[PDB]
Amino acid sequence: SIPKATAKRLSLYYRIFKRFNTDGIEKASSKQIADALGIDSATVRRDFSYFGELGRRGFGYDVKKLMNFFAEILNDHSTTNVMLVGCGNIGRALLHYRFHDRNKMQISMAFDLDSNDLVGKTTEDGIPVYGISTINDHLIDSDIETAILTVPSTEAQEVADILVKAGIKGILSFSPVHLTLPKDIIVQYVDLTSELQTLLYFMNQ
Amino acid sequence: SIPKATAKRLSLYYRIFKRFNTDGIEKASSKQIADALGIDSATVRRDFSYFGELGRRGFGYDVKKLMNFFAEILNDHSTTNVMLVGCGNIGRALLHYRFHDRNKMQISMAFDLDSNDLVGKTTEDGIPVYGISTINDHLIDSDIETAILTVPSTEAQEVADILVKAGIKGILSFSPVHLTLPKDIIVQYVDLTSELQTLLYFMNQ
DNA sequence: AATTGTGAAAT
DNA sequence: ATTTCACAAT
DNA sequence: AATTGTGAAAT
DNA sequence: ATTTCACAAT
Ligand SMILES: NC(=O)c1ccc[n+]([C@@H]2O[C@H](COP(=O)([O-])OP(=O)(O)OC[C@H]3O[C@@H](n4cnc5c(N)ncnc54)[C@H](O)[C@@H]3O)[C@@H](O)[C@H]2O)c1
Ligand SMILES: NC(=O)c1ccc[n+]([C@@H]2O[C@H](COP(=O)([O-])OP(=O)(O)OC[C@H]3O[C@@H](n4cnc5c(N)ncnc54)[C@H](O)[C@@H]3O)[C@@H](O)[C@H]2O)c1
Ligand SMILES: [Mg+2]
Ligand SMILES: [Mg+2]
Repeated sequence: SIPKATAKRLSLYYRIFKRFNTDGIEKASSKQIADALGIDSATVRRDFSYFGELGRRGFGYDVKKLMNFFAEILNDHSTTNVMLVGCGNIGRALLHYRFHDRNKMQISMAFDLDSNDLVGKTTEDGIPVYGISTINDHLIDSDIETAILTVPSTEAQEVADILVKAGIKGILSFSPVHLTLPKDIIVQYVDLTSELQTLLYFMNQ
Repeated sequence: SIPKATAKRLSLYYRIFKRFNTDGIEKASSKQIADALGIDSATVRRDFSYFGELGRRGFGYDVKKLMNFFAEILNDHSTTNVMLVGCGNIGRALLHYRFHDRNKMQISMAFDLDSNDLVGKTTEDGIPVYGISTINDHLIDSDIETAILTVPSTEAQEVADILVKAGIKGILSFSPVHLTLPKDIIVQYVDLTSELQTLLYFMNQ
């Protein structure tokens, strides 16, 4: 919430309260939440307590009340449109994933080089693909200010600048390259090679 | 190294020293490394100092000496064979990524349901795909004890147990589901929806 | 009413 | 900065 | 030889 | 537990 460590769990808590809600479970204790998340229960309680007093003593937490509270925190009572740039290996994995079946996000358009064979067409799921040179045109009346960036590493900086210039305010980047961009622009990195190589480091200790 | 925070950066440092080495840069200061990584230089120095005294005062760090030192720490003077289970959206993104062009890892085989149409064939890059029921057979003389797990969430636990039973010691899992497995088995999670939704949380604060 | 919310300690 | 302990409050 | 390695403080 | 300060050592 305030604390970065807690803010990184919010999405994990929301999923769990949703899963309980689907499974017909109406109450959950912080021990049950801790165990489904693989963390300690004291962190769940300290996490929730930044948002006020959400449980009751001796009972636990009302699953629906918490599912809905977290949806509000996560802005999941409104729809967020995202774009994806770079329709290549990971690009396409994401494009075909129905984010919107579980949360109120969706990739509503994608971009690639103007010469890509997918430009001018749609995804099997109806997501239109356009040339990167037209980004300014399509960004009008999309409500998009968030980009998924899945272009080659050597092009990440150059394409990040195009996105920012064109109005993008937040980037999830799969390139392992620190983007130099103004500090108001939020950048979250996913680094798959580093994740795999770090797994191997832990296995060898 | 000892400290978890530092161990999670090792892979990031290795890449940077490799990149410098490719770019013909022979020396690097902790400020230059900090700036390419987007962190503070005091953490770079404190990070490196867990491994001893790797630089020299007034100079910085010898890029080749550090590239090679990190390759040793990361076990990158030997080849690690990985398997991938679940040849679906993210599965395939990974299968087509040449991990071995940059590090000494490779996905040397994959698995899917026995009825999948890819079973019995190879990847465009020569990676053979087999039925999950044959996992014990193929795990013989592969040197594989690491799995990438990219099956649906509802099947993650059931397939994680098959992998462990069959000899797998480390799992990188893309399912957002805490796997319950013995504590000697190292599990690293990647959670793409939570990463995207957390980006959006940061953008709205 | 069996489990929360939170100071204080530990890391 | 973050986790975990530990217990009076309900 | 301009920058490291590290106690001490801050978080 | 982790980061960042800040400075004597080279
Ligand atoms: N695929 C993986 O599993 C994997 C693994 C580790 C890291 N990564 C990283 O993720 C990034 C992308 O990976 P990938 O394998 O999907 O790469 P890819 O080459 O398969 O996809 C890149 C896409 O971006 C497009 N592109 C290039 N320049 C562009 C531009 N100026 N504007 C718009 N689009 C442009 C390309 O045409 C291509 O479709 C890389 O930084 C890579 O290092 C991917
Ligand atoms: N694709 C994405 O961008 C994305 C985004 C967010 C989360 N995820 C998560 O990653 C996981 C996989 O995603 P996906 O979209 O690639 O799913 P997918 O359904 O596209 O792929 C799953 C694959 O696993 C195979 N499979 C099923 N049971 C199996 C078994 N018992 N043994 C071996 N293989 C089996 C399926 O045949 C299929 O090929 C899910 O947990 C999903 O929530 C993916
Ligand atoms: Mg990489
Ligand atoms: Mg998910």
